[PDB]
Amino acid sequence: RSLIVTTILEEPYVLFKKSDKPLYGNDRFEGYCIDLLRELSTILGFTYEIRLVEDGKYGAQDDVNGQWNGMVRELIDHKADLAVAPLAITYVREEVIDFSKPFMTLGISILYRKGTPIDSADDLAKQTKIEYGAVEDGATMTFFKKSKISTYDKMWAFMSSRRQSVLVKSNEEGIQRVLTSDYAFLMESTTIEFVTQRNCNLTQIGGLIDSKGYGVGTPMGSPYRDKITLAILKLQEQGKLHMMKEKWWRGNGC
Ligand SMILES: N[C@@H](CCC(=O)O)C(=O)O
Repeated sequence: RSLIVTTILEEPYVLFKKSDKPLYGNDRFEGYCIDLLRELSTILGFTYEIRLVEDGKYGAQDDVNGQWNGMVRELIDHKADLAVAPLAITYVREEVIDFSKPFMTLGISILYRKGTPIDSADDLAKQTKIEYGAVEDGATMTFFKKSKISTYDKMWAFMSSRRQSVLVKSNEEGIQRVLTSDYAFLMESTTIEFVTQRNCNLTQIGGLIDSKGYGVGTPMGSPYRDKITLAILKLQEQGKLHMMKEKWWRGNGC
């Protein structure tokens, strides 16, 4: 019962602790997902070693060879026993990996600047002066890539024509793109809440375009999946997931 847990750096889910003296092993990290992993470990009774996903991606399937990358691929390859991260539960992913029930719910929305006349995805879709995109090889990118809704297909045609420019490596790169250029970022609503509380000139535009949840990923057939679902439901009912979110979102900014 010693497990390897894969994750990815993403504020406020997983971040390096700030320390004068270097820290080692799991002690290096903090954040909402680290707190969740600690609780799961206590409830389920396993120890673990946190590994950061080597390719730095959440996970998407290659058009050409059907192969996955990112944390999803780490689970398929058995490089990790669990992925404890803001990993979106999606039908395409469910075909190759298992997820616990969700520990947080959210949807794709738009991060942009306040006071503009952009009010929705439809407003972005119909123009080209304001660029827009998403994190490369993550769920939001895959949503647009596969959607048959005209508005979202129109946005994918745009994003996919300027991929090198608008599809970014991380939420951090997308936030900087928003701050340094005329760009709207398609990102998950939980993360937008965090970002806008720290940059008062930024805001969510429109509502949630879809609805999904984050769950702990496991290789298909893992005995840990059902046990982790049970632990999450218990944490949820006890109010612990709500406290954890307040602790890291610090709804104090702005
Ligand atoms: N949480 C997303 C990554 C960020 C995004 O796609 O907006 C994922 O699981 O793929």
